[PDB]
Amino acid sequence: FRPISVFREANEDESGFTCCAFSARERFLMLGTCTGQLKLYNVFSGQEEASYNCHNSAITHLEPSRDGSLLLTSATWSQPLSALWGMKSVFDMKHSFTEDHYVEFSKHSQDRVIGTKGDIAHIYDIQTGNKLLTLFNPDLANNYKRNCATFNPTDDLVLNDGVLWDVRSALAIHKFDKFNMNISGVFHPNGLEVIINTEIWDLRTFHLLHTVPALDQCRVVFNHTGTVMYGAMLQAMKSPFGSSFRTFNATDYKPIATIDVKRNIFDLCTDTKDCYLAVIENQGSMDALNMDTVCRLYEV
Ligand SMILES: N=C1C[C@H](c2cccc(Oc3ccc(Cl)cc3)c2)CN1
Repeated sequence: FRPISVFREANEDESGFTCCAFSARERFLMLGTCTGQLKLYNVFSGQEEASYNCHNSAITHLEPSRDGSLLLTSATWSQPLSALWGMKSVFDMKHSFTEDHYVEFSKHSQDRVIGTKGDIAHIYDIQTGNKLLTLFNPDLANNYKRNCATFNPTDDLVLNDGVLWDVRSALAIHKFDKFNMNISGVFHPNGLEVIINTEIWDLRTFHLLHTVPALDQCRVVFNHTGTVMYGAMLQAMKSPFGSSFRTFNATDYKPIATIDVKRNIFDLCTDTKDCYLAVIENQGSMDALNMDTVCRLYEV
């Protein structure tokens, strides 16, 4: 993990990057800010190339589409709280998700959006913007404080609130027991395993495969080949993670490394060639008047 590049936000006393994802264009990183702006930066030069105001509150998440034509955003207290933006020719808003606090694309074919409102998942058609399904069973809920509904790699399962749903039947097939208060779970890209905080479960048998204590309270990201798993722990805007990330072998969940960057972490993401890890790091403490974040680029 060699440092390659570092930059702060242009024309800012105090630097406000909150989250990042690589653009479909090679050398260019998208970043959200605490004033609800989307910015496009040269990740090597640190030159700000473009700026749009998407929301009148801080960006909490973004995800570009694989084909570079679409972008999802989520903000903090703005209405609408999340939105879908078009990026071909002019930048403009296509649809808005009035109360969804988090949104993701479908993974296999990026024709659908899945949004989260508290305990409840919503699915949307991208063309029409219509709500196709609501996935919510109050007898099966876990009430995860940081619930984030997500499609599996083939788009036919959904994890919401520790419940596995079958998208075609709108049927709850399994509720995983609650073993923490905050983390709801992601799908392994291999389509066989789901990862919920420190537990790894099998999708065909529901047997526990692994305990990984160092994942506690971590947000999980995979590299694009699905051979490496990165973990950023949430904190005991304000700083969403503490100051270290762990890397694990994705097939056997053995630790490769614990990197301590000595700064609280806001976000991290991989490029599509698994060449680079981009990390948002706060130089200030939680008690500073203002945020002071930088984006560091590391070679992996
Ligand atoms: N109203 C408009 C829309 C248009 C415009 C202005 C600035 C920037 C831009 O592209 C961006 C911005 C942010 C990201 Cl992350 C990616 C691309 C488009 C010209 N005028």
